[PDB]
Amino acid sequence: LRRLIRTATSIAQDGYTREDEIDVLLDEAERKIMEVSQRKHSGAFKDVLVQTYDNIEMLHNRNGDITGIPTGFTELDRMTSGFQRSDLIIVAARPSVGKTAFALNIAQNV
Amino acid sequence: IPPQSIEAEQAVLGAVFLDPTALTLASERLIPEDFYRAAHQKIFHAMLRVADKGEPVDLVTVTAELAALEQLEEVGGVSYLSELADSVPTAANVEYYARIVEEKSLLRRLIRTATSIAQDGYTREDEIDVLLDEAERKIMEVSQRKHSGAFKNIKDVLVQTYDNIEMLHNRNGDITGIPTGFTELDRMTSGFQRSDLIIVAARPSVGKTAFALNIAQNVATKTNENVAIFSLEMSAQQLVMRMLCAEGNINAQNLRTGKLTPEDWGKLTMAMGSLSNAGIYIDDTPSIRVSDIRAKCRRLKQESGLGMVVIDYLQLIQGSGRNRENRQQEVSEISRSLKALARELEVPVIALSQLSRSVEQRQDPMMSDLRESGSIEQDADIVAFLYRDDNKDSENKNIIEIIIAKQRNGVQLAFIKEYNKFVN
Amino acid sequence: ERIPPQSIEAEQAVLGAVFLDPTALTLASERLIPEDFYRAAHQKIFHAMLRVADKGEPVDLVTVTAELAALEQLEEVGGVSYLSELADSVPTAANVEYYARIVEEKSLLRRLIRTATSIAQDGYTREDEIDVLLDEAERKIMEVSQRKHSGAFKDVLVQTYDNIEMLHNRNGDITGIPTGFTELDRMTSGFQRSDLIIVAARPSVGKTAFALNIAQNVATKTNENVAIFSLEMSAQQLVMRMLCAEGNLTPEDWGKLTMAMGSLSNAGIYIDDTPSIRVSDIRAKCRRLKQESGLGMVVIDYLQLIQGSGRNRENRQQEVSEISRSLKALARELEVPVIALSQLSRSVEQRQDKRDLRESGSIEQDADIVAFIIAKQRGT
Amino acid sequence: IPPQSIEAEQAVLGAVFLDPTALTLASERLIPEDFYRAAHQKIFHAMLRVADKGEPVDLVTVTAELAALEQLEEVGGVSYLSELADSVPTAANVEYYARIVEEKSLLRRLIRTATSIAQDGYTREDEIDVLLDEAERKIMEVSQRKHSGAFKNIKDVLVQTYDNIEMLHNRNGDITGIPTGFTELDRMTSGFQRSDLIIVAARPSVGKTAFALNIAQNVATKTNENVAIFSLEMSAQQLVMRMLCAEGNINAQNLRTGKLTPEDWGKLTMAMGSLSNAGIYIDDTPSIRVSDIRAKCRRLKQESGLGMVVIDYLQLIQGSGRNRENRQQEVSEISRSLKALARELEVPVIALSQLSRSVEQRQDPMMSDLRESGSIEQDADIVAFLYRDDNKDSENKNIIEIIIAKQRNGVQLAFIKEYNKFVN
Amino acid sequence: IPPQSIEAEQAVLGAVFLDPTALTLASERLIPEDFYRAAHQKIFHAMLRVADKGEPVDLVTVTAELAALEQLEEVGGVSYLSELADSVPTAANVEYYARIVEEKSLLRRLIRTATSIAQDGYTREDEIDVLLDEAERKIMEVSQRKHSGAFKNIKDVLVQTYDNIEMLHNRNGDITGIPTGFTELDRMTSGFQRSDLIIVAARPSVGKTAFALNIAQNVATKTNENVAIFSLEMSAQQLVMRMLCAEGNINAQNLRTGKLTPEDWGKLTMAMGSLSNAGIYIDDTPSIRVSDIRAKCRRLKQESGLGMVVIDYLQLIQGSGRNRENRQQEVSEISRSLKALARELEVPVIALSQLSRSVEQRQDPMMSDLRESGSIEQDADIVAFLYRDDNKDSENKNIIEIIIAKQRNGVQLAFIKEYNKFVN
DNA sequence: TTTTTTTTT
DNA sequence: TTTTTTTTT
Repeated sequence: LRRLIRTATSIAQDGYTREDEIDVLLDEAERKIMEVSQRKHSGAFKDVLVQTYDNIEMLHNRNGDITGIPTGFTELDRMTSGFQRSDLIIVAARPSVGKTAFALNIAQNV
Repeated sequence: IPPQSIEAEQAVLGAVFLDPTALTLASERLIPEDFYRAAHQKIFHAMLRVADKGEPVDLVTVTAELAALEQLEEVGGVSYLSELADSVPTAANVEYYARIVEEKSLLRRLIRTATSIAQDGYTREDEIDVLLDEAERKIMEVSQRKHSGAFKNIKDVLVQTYDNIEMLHNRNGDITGIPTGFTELDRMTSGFQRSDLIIVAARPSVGKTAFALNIAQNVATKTNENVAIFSLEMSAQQLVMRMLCAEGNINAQNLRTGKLTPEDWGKLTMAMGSLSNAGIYIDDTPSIRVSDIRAKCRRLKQESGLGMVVIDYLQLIQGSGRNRENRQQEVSEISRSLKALARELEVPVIALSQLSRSVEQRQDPMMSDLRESGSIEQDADIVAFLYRDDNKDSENKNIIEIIIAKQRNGVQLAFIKEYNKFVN
Repeated sequence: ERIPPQSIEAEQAVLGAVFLDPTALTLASERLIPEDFYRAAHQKIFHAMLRVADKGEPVDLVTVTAELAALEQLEEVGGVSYLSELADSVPTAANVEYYARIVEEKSLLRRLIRTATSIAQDGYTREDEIDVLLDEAERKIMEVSQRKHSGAFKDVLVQTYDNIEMLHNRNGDITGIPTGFTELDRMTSGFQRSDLIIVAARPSVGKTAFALNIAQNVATKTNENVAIFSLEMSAQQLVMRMLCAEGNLTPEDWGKLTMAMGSLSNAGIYIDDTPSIRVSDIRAKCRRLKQESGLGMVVIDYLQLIQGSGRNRENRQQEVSEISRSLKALARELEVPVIALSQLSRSVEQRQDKRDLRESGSIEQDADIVAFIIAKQRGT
Repeated sequence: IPPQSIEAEQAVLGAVFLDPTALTLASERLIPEDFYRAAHQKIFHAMLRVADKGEPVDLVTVTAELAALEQLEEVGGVSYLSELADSVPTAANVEYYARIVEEKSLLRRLIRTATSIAQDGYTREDEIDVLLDEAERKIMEVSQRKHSGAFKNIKDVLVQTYDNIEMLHNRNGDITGIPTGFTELDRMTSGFQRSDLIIVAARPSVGKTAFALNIAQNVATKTNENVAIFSLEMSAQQLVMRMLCAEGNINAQNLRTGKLTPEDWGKLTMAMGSLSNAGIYIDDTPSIRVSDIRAKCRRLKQESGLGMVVIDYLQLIQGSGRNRENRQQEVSEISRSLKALARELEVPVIALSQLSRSVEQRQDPMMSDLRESGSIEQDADIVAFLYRDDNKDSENKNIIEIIIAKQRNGVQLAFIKEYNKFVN
Repeated sequence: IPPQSIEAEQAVLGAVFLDPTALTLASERLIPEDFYRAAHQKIFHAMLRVADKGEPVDLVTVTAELAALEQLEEVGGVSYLSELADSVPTAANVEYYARIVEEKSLLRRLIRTATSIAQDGYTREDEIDVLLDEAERKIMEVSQRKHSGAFKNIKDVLVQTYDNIEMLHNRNGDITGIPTGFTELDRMTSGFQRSDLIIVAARPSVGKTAFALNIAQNVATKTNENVAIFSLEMSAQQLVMRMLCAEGNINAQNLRTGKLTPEDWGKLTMAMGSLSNAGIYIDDTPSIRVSDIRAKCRRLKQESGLGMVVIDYLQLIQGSGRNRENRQQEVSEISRSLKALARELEVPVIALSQLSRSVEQRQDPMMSDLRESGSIEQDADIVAFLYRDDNKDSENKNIIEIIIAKQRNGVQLAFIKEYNKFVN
């Protein structure tokens, strides 16, 4: 609570003292409050074997149920059955293989 | 005192009475509650209100809206609206004014929202998880306010893209600017037009020095405009040796060597003839200031007749501004005066943004490359890049490609290593 | 309100100007830097001015009044009232270049008097750095004055025609300095006066051999007097080397040796062998010499050793340059040819072991004749 | 108060009354207007005036010149000239005094000329180009004042050069110093003479340690003078192992190994015999101070009989002076006491300036090399350098060359790797 | 005021009345004259005196000794001895107290002896060599006072060494702790006993992750205790993929690939079966604090049933303590709570101290290796190291060796690369 | 240093 | 800064 009020007050006295860093401040103002609160996991909704069973099914039948995002390339369409929602995807590579080619690709067929 | 800017604020309203287009832009960035002075609140409120009703934006109508509300004697009468119309520097920048208004408005919130957190920090000392949660929510809320969301939809890009390709093919015409003896570019350029800050960029191997010279050059032979060449790196006669080899088709090596024939003496004796009647004005000063480039360009126009200005790579120009590693800014200050200079002498200030360090080291072009060099891209009405790669079979040459990456309202040349020239 | 040089009124104009037409700024900015302005309010305002510039925002009564108030100096820069004042002040904006020009002048004069006064207060405060001070006292006044070209006397095609003749006939008219080697005698027709010569090479090819060479054939066969400054050896090793090459122990040596000595004895050469040297003494002595005996040449044995600047913060480029330039300068002052010797090593060894004109910053600084091998002249 | 130095100034005049040669030198550096005190002005003026007229420089004559002018009671009478004659430390340094006078005189001008610039800075505010120009001229004028111009004409060098070669060939004679069993050098040295700070320098490979030892050594066997050896790097017996191998012609390797024969035992048993009657005085102390080198050299002379002093490389001597990287100066302080020591014990302090770092790293000698080491060259009455290069055919040896680069009033040795010795 | 520590001092005496064993230790470090308060002097004097006479150490006896001397009413009577008995924190640390007493005692001397030097510095100003000598002697004398000399004689080491080897061979028995399905270790461990801070360490190649898992694993299958796994580096299911391959004998590659057969589907479908009834509790949180490891271990024991805790390499645990490069200490603070945790949940906190940087870089184990990691060795009741080296002939495996370097009251496994498991 | 970092081809 | 180095997955 003390350090909570301390940070909040930082922004305060700040807002006035930096009338020319609006983009900045806002971004670090978020930063500051965030840095006082984090510890463990959260989410939105109120055993791993299961998850590893649900996983195996997906590996077996090569099926699915209620969803859809066609990579436009069955290769990938097969190894995902759709680029799931809320997922962070990454494609790394060295220059000239078409990192951007690919990027446009997907979004293109999508 | 809360962030605020009457001076900016009142400048906004006034912008609207100076031209309705103002309001459109304004409404994009702010909302009545963003202005600090109450008066300005109602007056904006009023304004956008009437603009909605179809009623065009102007003094009278709002006076109306305002009166209608029982708000005139409140916001200081038309007398102030009069003032308002006076308070702006120039509508054309109405955006900025508004922005500035927006900011001072936003910071208010970063502060108010924060201050409220502290008060609650002390009060509800009976459920802190909750406290922290909303302290996160609230803050984020402050950031998502700047009326952002300027996504350039694909439909708008395509039309633009297809309109760019149609002009591409419709570009069959008669030059109306300084003719560039290079039909390909010429067909694109439509003539190096006057008042245009012309920038052409590339990598080492001096491939650029040759191309500018050859322009200014073919420009001095055919057009009757006078040309100026600022080769800081290259000297007076050093330069002329390069065009003499070019106009006469001499193997300059044969020449530097002095290994000249009797027919070569001719070509040699011949190239000169060409320029004798030419109009080429050089300056190889070590490194000059933009302040001087101006005095000499300007003075010539008034003396003989200015037409072109080819400065051999801008990077090497000395910036009067403040020193010790702010080149991003340094260039920003000078490259910006050049654009200001393409304007005064009503001529094309062709410049060659070239390089050594970063381009050569990238062994194994486009906009992001010169953008590193900073805001030259904005001032430039035309940006062009030179791209060439490096058979054992003779009939020795090398096809260079011209990739112009920009042009306000808008190629290929074979190169010659023996005479350092350029051919169509 | 106080009194040294200052044209407050002009300054007010320039500021005012920008306000009246943004363009004013960008023109002023071609001639003035915040520091230029006499006092604080202005100083910073022009700054704000200059500041909103860079951002990419259009400079005008708002962005300045905003930026200024943004960098909290507004109420004491004069506040909005004084601001608007300078503003309503200027009536137009196309003379500004004038007032600006004056402002600058004031700037010069002030900084002129400021530097002069530096030396002053200095003379008293450093009674034990006489050599030093003098050298940096020059430095200081020089640093306040330079901009564009000058000379002594009150089209390039021509110069390129005069050049071609020299390349053609291989002739000449009224002048003379025999390299003693037609090869060179042919590629110059004489080591022209006021020219800075350079001969770069790697260790053991005879950079010094050559040096003595020229000066040798120059003082022996010509009435010209050559002075040589050697920094890595004694007046003996040199002269020994000289009559050593002039003579080409047994009796044939005694006779050939005496012949050389008599011939070089009558020769007029002048040497100096001091540890490290300052370009300024070189000229110091050479000016007097040229007035006492008169002479037409000067050979330097590798300048990298001419630590003569003073502060010592520079690479192989700055102190080497200040010298190079000071050299040329020297040559022009004396109206004679200055030939120096320099060294390369790592580059050439790099290539020659495994199996150039860039590796010599001095020549890049300011010489109009470099030689390996020639590479600059105002072929092989 | 303007730079000035009465104390120095009056020291100058006095130098002249202490010896006319003084005036000559003086006139080289100053001019009457250089002195600060008016009195000294006239008195110098007077002096050089009479020296011109042929009249030798002295008290009486000037008193005359002075009186003649109506200037005596002015410059304080002879009484002061008396004083004057008293005011100097020692004429022999009259140069310095004068210099110091010159400087204080020159700075005056750097200040006066400058001050005048500032006054004009404010006055003529009506043509500044001109102002700047003369501000450049003026200043430069200040520098070109130190009566420089000491060009050693080629005629003077040659005569010197030929006189050096004649003494070279006339050097056939009888030693008058400590005989060095090395006929070549000996013919040059004419005998390591007493009161001489003797320095011999070179590169690594310890090629030096052997040569000094072998000297002190051949010096201890034949001459009857006593010798001292300061091998800081090398230990007591370590050193003796090196000369024992040398005087007996033993393959020390054969010895360190203990791989000695019955005839070898002899040579071995023999070398010792030689030195038994010899007079060698070592000291291998880790690193001593010049203060100690003195107490032990000096004490021996008074006890037994001092003659030579071979200190194994000076660099490794500890300097009592001030620390942390001023070796240029450090050596300057100690190397200078050694020269002071060649004087007290009336003996030759032979030292070996050697090296490791800079000499070895310069893989692929002369004065500039040790000059880096600093002012040893000035104190040394004799400096010598050892130079040796590095056929598969036997009769195994290597000819080393001795290049003596200096000597107040003034070779080749074959080397032996098997016994680490030296032969004529 | 002289260094002293009544608070410590009186804590010492009291330690003795709280248990005679105290005196023994005490006499090891101090001597009556070491205590500062006179009272404590006599009281200690008295004490050790009676302990000598055979008379056991206790309140009465000393009261006696003391009275006998005519010293009671002096040192404040038994009343204070009463107090004395009260003044200690806990005898078990009596050493420290004494030490602290010793120090404050020693510094006294560094100061007294020094101060006396200064007084003499001024007095005998008539023979300084002598002065310096004893100034050296004296000081050294101060250092040689700490009753040092704790040489572990070879006889004591050997007996220990032979007693260690006898228990080695007598270790044929019935487990009384958590059975580890690894007969070799098991024969050594005698069962991973509860309340034991268990540490196993090694180099990269993840060779460790497999071994802990396989333990916790074989522990979850057979024993009926519940197991916890803290693989910070490895994720929830990532871990389970590793044991599923292990319990079913599946070529996980075959599996990650999805290249599974119908019999493989079995093994696959089979491994799971095993764990279904198993009791494995993971947590792959990025990096947690010791404060959390506690809340979750502790909470489970109370909920279901805690038995083991395998945290996948401690180094990666976040230390709440003070930051920026004091890991030596950081680990010292957390590794120490783990030992405190092996105690609370009456279970074995097996940890794997592993590495990347220093171990891998040492290409070309024992205690000194983890000691660099600092004081884990002290807290650990058991430390074990894994050592494996890296024929082309099949029947493909690799024998790993287990080198347990420590155990309060106290192997070899073949490894399987195809399933990442371990076999007896 | 009583709301503030006044040079060096 | 009237015996003293209060943040930054």
